Amino acid sequence: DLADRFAELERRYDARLGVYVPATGTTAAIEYRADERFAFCSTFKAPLVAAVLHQNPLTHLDKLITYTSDDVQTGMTIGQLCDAAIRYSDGTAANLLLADLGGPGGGTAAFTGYLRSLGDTVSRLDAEEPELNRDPPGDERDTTTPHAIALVLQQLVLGNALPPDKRALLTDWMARNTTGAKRIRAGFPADWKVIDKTGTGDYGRANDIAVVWSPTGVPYVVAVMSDRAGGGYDAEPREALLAEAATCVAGVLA
Amino acid sequence: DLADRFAELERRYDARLGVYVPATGTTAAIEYRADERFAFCSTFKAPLVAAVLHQNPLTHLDKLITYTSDHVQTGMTIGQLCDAAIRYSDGTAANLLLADLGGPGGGTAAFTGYLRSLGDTVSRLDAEEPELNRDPPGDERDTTTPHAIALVLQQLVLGNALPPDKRALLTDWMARNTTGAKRIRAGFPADWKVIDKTGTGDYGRANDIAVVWSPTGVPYVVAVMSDRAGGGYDAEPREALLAEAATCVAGVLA
Repeated sequence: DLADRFAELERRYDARLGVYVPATGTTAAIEYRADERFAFCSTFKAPLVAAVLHQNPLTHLDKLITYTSDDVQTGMTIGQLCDAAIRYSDGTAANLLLADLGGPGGGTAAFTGYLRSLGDTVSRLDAEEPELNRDPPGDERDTTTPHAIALVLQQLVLGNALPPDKRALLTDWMARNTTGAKRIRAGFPADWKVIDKTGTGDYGRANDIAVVWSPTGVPYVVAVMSDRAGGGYDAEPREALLAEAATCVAGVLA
Repeated sequence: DLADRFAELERRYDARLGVYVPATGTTAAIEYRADERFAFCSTFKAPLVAAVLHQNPLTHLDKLITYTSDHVQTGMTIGQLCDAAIRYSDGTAANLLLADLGGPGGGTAAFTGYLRSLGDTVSRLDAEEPELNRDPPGDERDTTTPHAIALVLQQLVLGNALPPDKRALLTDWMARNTTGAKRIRAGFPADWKVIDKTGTGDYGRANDIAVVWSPTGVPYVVAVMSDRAGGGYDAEPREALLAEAATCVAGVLA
C-alpha cells in the first residue's frame, strides 16, 4: 500500500527507487528495495567526514593540507575540506579526506573499514572521484543499500559513534548543506528540520540521505536512492522522484 | 530597447546585472554595466586552467597528486584537477591548481599576472577558495568586469592565447560542464552550442561566462554577472536572472 505508492513512483518516473526508514517507538520501519544495491555517489562523503573525525583529535581539523606533484603547503584545513565535501559535495576534497584516512587504495579500504567498524557489512567503496559515480548498473563496486546507509547515518547523528563535539560538527555541516533543497527537504513540511547529504551520477542516479526531526521533536532517518538504467549512461536524474518519495514517507510519519 | 530590458530584470529580481558580448561582423557589442566590478566566483577557474596549460607542457597534466602528512597517492592528476575545476566547479581542485601555478601563497598573484599577460588590466584575484566568494560588496578584491572577462575568454577559446592542443583541452572541458544548464544555456535555442563556466557566491552572486556558436557556425562570447548586495551576505542568487538576460542577448543575435 505504501509499497504500491513507491511502485507508482517508479512507473511515473521510469526509475528504480529504494527507501529505508528505521522503526521508532511509534512508527514501523519503511523498506522498499531496501537491500538492493545502489551507487553511493556523493552520499559516502557524510560517513567519510565521520571517519576523519573519529580517527583524529579535534586539533587535526586545523591541519593545513600539503601535497606533492612529482609523479607544497596549501591554505586548506581538514575542516574546510570536511565542509566542502558535505555542503558542496566537493570531490577533490573527498579524495584528500580519503588519503588522510591512510591505508591502501587512497583511503577507500580505510573508509570501507570504518563502515565495517559501525557494523555495516554491506557497503563498499572501491574507487574515488570521479569514477565512483560511473560504475555501470549491476556493478557491486562503490555501492551501498538504503538499509545499510540509513543505519550508518543513524549511528553518526543520533547514536554514539562520535563524541558530542565531533557529532555536532558533522550535524551542522549536514544541516547547512546547499545541494539538497529539491530532494528530501522538498518533501517534508517546513516545520520539520532536515539535514542531508545528496548524491548524483550517470544512469539517472539520484540519492539523498537525511535525518529529519518532526515538530513534536522525534528524529527519523530517511534514505532514498534511485537510478534509471533503462535510459543508459545519459538518463537524467529526477530530483522530484526523491521529493515525492519523501512526501510519501512524511505522510506516514505525520 | 535592450538597456531598458536589462534594467527591468534588475528591478524584478532585485539585483545588479552586468552583461558584455563583443561585437562581431554582423552584430554590435552588447554592454550593460560592463565596466562595473563583480566578484569572479568560480568564473576564474576557466582562465586558471588556461594559466596552468600555458606554463606547462601537456605531460604536466599526468603528474599525480600525493597527499603528504610526513605518503598517500590519490587517484588524482593535474589533468583531473583541471576537469574538476571546470566541469564540477571544484574549489579544492582550484586551490591545488593555484598552488601548482604560483606555489604557496603565490597562486593568486600568478593568476592575476597571467590575466595581465592577456591584456586584462582590470581583473584581480587575491584570495583562494572559499574566501574569494565572500568579499563584501564594493571590495575590489577578487573582481573582474563583464567586459574584461569576456575578452579574456574570447582570446582563450577563439583566439590564439593557447596553442591548438591546449586550446582544445580547455574548450572540451568547458563544453562538458555540468553546472550551467539553468544560466546562459537556458537562454539559447538547443541547436546553438554553449560552453560555459559558472560562478556563485554570497551576497546573491551568480555569474556565467560562455562561448556560444550559432547553427550557422558563428561564435559569440557572452558574460553575465549578477549580485544582490542589498540583501546582505545571505541573499539568494537568482539563476533565472541570468537565463532571462541570456534570452534577451540571444534574441538580438538570432
